Amino acid sequence: KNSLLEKRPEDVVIVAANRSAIGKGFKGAFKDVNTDYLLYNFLNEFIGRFPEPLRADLNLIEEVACGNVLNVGAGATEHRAACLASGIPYSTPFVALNRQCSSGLTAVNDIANKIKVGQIDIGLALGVESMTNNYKNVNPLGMISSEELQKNREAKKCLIPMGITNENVAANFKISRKDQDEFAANSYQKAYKAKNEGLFEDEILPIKLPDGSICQSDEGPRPNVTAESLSSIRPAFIGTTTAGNASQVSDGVAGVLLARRSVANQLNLPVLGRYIDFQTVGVPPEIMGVGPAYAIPKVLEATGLQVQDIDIFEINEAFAAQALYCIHKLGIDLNKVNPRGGAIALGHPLGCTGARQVATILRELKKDQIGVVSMCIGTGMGAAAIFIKE
Amino acid sequence: KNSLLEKRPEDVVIVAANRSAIGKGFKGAFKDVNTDYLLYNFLNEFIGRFPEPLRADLNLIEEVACGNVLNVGAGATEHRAACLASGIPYSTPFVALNRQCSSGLTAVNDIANKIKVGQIDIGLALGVESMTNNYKNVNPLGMISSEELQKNREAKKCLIPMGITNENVAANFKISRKDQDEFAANSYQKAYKAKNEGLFEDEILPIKLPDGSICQSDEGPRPNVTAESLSSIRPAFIKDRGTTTAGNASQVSDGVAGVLLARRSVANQLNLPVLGRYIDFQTVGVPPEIMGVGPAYAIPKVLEATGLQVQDIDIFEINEAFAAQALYCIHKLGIDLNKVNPRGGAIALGHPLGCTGARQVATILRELKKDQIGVVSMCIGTGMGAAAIFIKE
Repeated sequence: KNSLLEKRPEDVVIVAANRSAIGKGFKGAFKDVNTDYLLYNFLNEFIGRFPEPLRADLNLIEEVACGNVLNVGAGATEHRAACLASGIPYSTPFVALNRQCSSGLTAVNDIANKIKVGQIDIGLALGVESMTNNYKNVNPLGMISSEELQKNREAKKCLIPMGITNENVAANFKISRKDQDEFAANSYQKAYKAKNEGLFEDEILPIKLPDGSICQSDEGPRPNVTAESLSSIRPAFIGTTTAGNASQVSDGVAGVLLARRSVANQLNLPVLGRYIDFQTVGVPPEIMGVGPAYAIPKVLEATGLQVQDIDIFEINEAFAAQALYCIHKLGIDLNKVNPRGGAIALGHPLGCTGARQVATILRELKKDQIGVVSMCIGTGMGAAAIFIKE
Repeated sequence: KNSLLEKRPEDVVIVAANRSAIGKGFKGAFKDVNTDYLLYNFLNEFIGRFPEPLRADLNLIEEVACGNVLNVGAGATEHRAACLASGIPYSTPFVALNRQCSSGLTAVNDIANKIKVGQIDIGLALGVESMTNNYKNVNPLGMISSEELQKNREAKKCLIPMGITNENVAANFKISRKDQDEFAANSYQKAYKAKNEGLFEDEILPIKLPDGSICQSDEGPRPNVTAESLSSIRPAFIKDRGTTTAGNASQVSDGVAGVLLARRSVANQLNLPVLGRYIDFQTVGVPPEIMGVGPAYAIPKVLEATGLQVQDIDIFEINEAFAAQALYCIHKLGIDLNKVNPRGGAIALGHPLGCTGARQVATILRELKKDQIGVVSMCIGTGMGAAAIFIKE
């Protein structure tokens, strides 16, 4: 702990971290634009809000890693194109990564390890998803081509709809609908509330739409949500899982600029916080929602921290059931989890979430406080990273 | 350099590294099978040959990073599903990466960095591509959606056909059709020899086809090719004035490749054999319009990072996207043709996109003798280059 708290020149620090507002998939803010447009417009704003010495030499950025789940090729061609257009020079390399729901956080881990091994000094981690425009790339009949794989016992599990996996968790550890709806309404309340106080204002960057409008306020949170109001809601997969209690389908983008500390100090770049560690573990795909239950304990153990050492937890709300289970299995103080609201209220744009949670967390922690970002991952995994506010 | 030759416990070593044969696209062995089926079959055999410790506890593998360029989502869902089918437990995580033509080597760098930072002790890097079955996913009109980005001066450079960026290189640096044809036949010459001498039988693992037959020999190196014979081919991208043709460019194909890496100390503790070690990897960006010059810049970057010099390299495996860019890099580097793609390049064996970077490691290993130093490098669509250094053990 105290040693974690010490600042070292080799630390991987966060210089800037921002997100666009999250538009509702299909009918929301970003429905008529794709990931290439989100990313370009987002970077234009992000780069503007970067520190002078950087805006003036984007060549100092040595790698761009961008998480994306639904585009062909995870969007590498169009995203590199968009970074090129925003002014990040051709000389800066680009890599697309897809680790499903955690892609945006996995991008932060990629740039952090590159800085740690000396491969680069400064790098950009991004996350972007347009579920509205790419939801369709996924063949409703599953993405496994082979007959035998399709009939293979293990392989087949990567075919269980995420919703059903959440039904397994609820059923399995007996998770009540009331429990789920209360969690959900609770989520809506804190989001709406934090949204109204402008708590997101620092983190959000506006994106003007082609047709001139401008999106800068999260679309999902509403005021007045309650457990019984959510109780009207029908089951969406089979069934305690309903639209009211699952993350909303959305569109968004987010980014985190990272550097070694001694380098940022040399360039005199402001440091908002630092990355401490990241770990991933696989879990049975049929109950993928329990990923954080195993990933959180892994990263705490690797860093020698305990739950009670964490001030804030940003555990993605893929669905109420899964979130509940993890909070509960680990013994986390409810009031510490997603205190400005979660994906149930805010929305879950697949590849963007991991980085988006990083932008969120930094405004929720005070100086010297420690936070964890974690999420379950389709196909059976969990990821968790720890950060310290500077 | 004698320093580099010194074996440290924290070194990232290569325990196993192999590839499937490379199928010609649309017409080849793998034509009716997808990346899921290839990776499954290939893992069934690569794992089959792992040391005793690992096969009995595949949980020792703490990460699988798989490079892929054309599948939706870079194939994460279906490749994780194939790893599962193969016996790698649900507990081992999986990540898909797309760094275009260098995806398979980028996957090596990813696993190496994780082991270097203590995040894992043993990881598997894969590279897989069924261009026959996913070529269809790329829209011929371009993958950039926004009209605004489509007319952007820098963004549109990501829509110039690879074959045309090659014409840009050939013309900008006056590299003759004859020269391109020179380099290419030779390349064809080497794979042939090497295919016949049995020199890939080592690295190659056989794939069982649904029909029951078994693919296990590389479909691309053509019998008795020769230069002037190539000279009869028509330009492929620019009518009657271009120099790139189907004879001097990589062949479209399908293939899968894997490299199991571990920290030296853990390999020693579990008694895993070491084929050689990874020393470093660097990537750089170059103008997308002439993306083929990538190795020319990335090679110098990794040599420098490791304190080596071109002269210190015994074998260079520089991907042959096209003869013109390949000739340019080798020459801009002053490298001796004799040390390049000794058993033949991509012009002859195929460039199954996502698989190549890993494929090349399986190849370069069998080509270096104990203690020799190798470099793996490639130009990358959308303007980049990557290069890594390996040491045979």
